[PDB]
Amino acid sequence: LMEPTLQSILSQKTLRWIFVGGKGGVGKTTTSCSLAIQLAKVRKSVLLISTDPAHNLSDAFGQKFGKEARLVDGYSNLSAMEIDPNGSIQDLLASQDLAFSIPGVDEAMSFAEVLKQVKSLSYEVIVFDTAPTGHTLRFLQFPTVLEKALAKLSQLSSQFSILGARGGLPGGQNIDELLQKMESLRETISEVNTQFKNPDMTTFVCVCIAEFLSLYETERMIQELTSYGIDTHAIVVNQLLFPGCEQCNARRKMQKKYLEQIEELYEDFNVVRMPLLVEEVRGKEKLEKFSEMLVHPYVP
Amino acid sequence: LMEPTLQSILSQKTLRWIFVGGKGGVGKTTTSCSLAIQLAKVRKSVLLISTDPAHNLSDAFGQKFGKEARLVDGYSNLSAMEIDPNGSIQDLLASQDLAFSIPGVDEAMSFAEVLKQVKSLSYEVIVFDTAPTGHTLRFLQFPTVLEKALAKLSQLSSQFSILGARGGLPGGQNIDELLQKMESLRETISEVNTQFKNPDMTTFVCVCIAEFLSLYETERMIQELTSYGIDTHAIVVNQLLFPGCEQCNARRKMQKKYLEQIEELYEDFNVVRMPLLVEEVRGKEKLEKFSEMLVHPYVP
Ligand SMILES: Nc1ncnc2c1ncn2[C@@H]1O[C@H](COP(=O)(O)OP(=O)(O)O)[C@@H](O)[C@H]1O
Ligand SMILES: Nc1ncnc2c1ncn2[C@@H]1O[C@H](COP(=O)(O)OP(=O)(O)O)[C@@H](O)[C@H]1O
Repeated sequence: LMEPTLQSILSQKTLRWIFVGGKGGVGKTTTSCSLAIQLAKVRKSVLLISTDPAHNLSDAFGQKFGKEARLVDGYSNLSAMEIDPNGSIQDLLASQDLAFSIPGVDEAMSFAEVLKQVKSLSYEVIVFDTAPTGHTLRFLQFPTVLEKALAKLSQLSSQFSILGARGGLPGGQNIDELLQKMESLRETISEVNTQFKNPDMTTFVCVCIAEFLSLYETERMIQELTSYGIDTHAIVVNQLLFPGCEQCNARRKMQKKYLEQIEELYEDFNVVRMPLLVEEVRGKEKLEKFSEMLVHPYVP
Repeated sequence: LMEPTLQSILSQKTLRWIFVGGKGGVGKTTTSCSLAIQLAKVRKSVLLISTDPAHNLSDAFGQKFGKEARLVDGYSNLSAMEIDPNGSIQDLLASQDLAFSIPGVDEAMSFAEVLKQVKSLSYEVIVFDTAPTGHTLRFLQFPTVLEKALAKLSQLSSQFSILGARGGLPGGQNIDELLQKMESLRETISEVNTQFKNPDMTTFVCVCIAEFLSLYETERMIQELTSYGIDTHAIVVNQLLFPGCEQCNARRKMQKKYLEQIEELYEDFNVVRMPLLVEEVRGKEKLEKFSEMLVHPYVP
């Protein structure tokens, strides 16, 4: 058996990267925070980075976060930052909606620079608030993007005096000097990428509603994940109804059906069940109470 | 303003093609049948054709339908058929998931033949039960597919004796004989296609749940429809909850949010509201009862 709990994850002290993803307002952001909070109780320090363009990480903790890692107010070991994509005009010029799917060299480089920073901070574990868009796993092309750049750059190093200062490239670029930045970012990117592909160090937590369109987008994201080689073994099924009002009962009979499907398809998964709450899960005190149900199965 | 009723549509006696689309088990099939049943009351005769691979058109009426138009059991002017796609091995050989998105010449031709049949029957109006897949509007490529064929076919017809029957093509294809079937299938496809692009003659009715993923997939499918120039001005919002049980009330508060969004975006639309019923809408009597609500807004 595999209990309906994220306990197996919280207990892993070798985990360094924990992704949280889910498409279409199923409560991905709420789960990212809840998982982070519950991790602060067990790990030395927890960094919460967000690739999400809505930056709901703020509206959630009701506190403004930037590209600088700040401390989540009610905590001492929990910190959060919001990463900016930083795609360039060049990035764009270099490229139905899969037309903007491949990252540019400038965007990939910027992310590598942020991972560099993050490593310096020496945060114990990192909860990765993924983007609930079409490009959830876009950052997984950064290794191949930088390698292709490092290659086209080295192939150019072979194209190289009396002329002195006037004898350099027009535009001022220093090839052997960029070949360093590029090699250094590529190495940083590759370290983290092979960490991602290590089940002992990196796992992916799916969030979903018990509707069709969500259950679908979920199996579709787990396929993509399994292809890239990123471990996933936990599904959080959010906004569930639990047992004098008839029509509300019918809506629950349907949940039971979708819920049986999930329990069948993902037998090998922890399937965590969260109840729809009556108020928004916004406060820190509310996020706490909500987070408890990630480790202690809810009961009426 | 625009009342929450499909009444405006049932009143258009110039309508010949009425599409029903909706992705993800939101009650598309049920709407297609309901809309036809309501149409049979006002129009001389109604044909219900289905591109939906699931052929839920049977499970809905509890009656087996084929590629031959049969009469729906409890009716006298309502008939249903289920179109088979008929993609060939060639078709496949000639080609993410947008890899099988362009139809083959053999599939396009087959559908043209069916449209040909259907025009012979002289049904007053047709309800078009679309496929709730990623290929909902796939048939709209048939004109361009057949035109490219008729072209490549005509070009070979300029590159073609004392050889007698030995002077034929190998394969036995008769070019001038095919240039006819192809011209005739193109002409049937074009007729029907320029009808689709006529608001007086063709409109598209969308079906959806009040969830995000569906409200999204809906604005997405309307965009594509508008691009192809196919008229759309009605949304059916299915499975809604209506006003001692607290947690169900919360689930309704969320619907209210989604429903307000819909009323705002689709101000120019008829936004029909359907309740979640306690039993499946399967029987003919149950479909009738459901279909009445497409023209008489539901109240507690
Ligand atoms: N189990 C739940 N019960 C009640 N409200 C919830 C629940 N999960 C999420 N919410 C609320 O619904 C919205 C979900 O937003 P969020 O958690 O950010 O999902 P996403 O980040 O995917 O949009 C937020 O207002 C959140 O407070
Ligand atoms: N408003 C409703 N109330 C209760 N049950 C419904 C309603 N709409 C659809 N259903 C049932 O839910 C399922 C919807 O299936 P269907 O109508 O075929 O949608 P789709 O064709 O998109 O799958 C069917 O069992 C149908 O009987």
